[PDB]
Amino acid sequence: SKTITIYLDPASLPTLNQLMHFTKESEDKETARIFGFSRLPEKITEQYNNIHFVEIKNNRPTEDIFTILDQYPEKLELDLHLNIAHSIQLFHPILQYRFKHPDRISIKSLNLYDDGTMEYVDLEKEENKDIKSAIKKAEKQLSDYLLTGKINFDNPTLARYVWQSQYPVKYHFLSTEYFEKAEFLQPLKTYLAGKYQKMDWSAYEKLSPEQQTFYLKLVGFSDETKQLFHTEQTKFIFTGTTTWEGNTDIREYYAKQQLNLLKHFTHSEGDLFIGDQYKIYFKGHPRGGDINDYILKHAKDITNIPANISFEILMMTGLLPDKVGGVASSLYFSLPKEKISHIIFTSNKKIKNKEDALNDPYVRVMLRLGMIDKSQIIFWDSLKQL
Repeated sequence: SKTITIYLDPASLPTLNQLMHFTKESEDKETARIFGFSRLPEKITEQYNNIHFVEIKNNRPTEDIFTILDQYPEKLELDLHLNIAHSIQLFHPILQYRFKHPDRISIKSLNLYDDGTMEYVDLEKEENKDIKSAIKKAEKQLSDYLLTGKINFDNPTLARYVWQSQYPVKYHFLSTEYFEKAEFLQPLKTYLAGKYQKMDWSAYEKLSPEQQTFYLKLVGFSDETKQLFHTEQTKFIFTGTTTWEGNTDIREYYAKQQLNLLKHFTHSEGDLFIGDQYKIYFKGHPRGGDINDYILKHAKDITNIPANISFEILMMTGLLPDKVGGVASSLYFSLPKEKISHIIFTSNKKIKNKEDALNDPYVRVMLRLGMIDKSQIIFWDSLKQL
């Protein structure tokens, strides 16, 4: 028996958690790892004698994974690490490989991690259905999947949660409170009991100094960059965006409005003044380009955070700021209640006003769980020019 640790994610949040798990396990240079990510440092990988990379394509590992495993001719135990929402597809080629060598390969255990809000939005869609029987149904259908390869599930979204019926499993959730307080999911909470933890932004503080550097290197968090967060000053971060349906294609208009929005937080005459307590940071959109240049250019005593550092990374390094606010985005679902200030919704095809904003799926759930109240949702129109 050789154990093979296999990490798979097409998004980014699983990937960060799986990398943390690698970091925890990093003393171990011998065990074999397969990294299937959509988004790793040579000074690190060269330390490991059995390390492989595989492309992800249509939320699965490509058949290259067969070639990689083909290299290990012993009996194998596979430790899998999966994106929860895409778990069934990510699992499939592994299952396909097991069928090819049924005596020699087994699945030792799963770790499953939230893509993001997607899971919650998807579960929110099942509020009317009978959860208790759908779980018994998925269990059956899942057993058929592991025997046959056939993917037929009456409730695909619930199917993602019944893996304990087949394997030792460990879930990592963005919001445990959702399962705990959503009434319709009673039978599921109970069924999952004991097998799930909240995504820890506390694991990075638990690491040794040597492992902390190791993790920072892994995720691309430069030392220079880390510096900007080295100050006992409390910190507020403004969440940028690109454009929206503001009645023009001129990118500098959008930039000028976000500069206006930002001032509503930073300037004392603004409606959302946060106070002189906080050091100001800008976390513009990755796709932002000249919008971001334009805002960085015109805003004063503001520290920029680059595209490579995302909110996810900040949280995994225990570097959440004391407040967050600005343009609305699904990242707000991840923030603790007490870190949120005010959220601004720009007009797009779904959302033309505040009533629509309060109807967005991830928003309903945050309101229902008291992560925010309605005073904190603001429609971009209501704010005046300064």
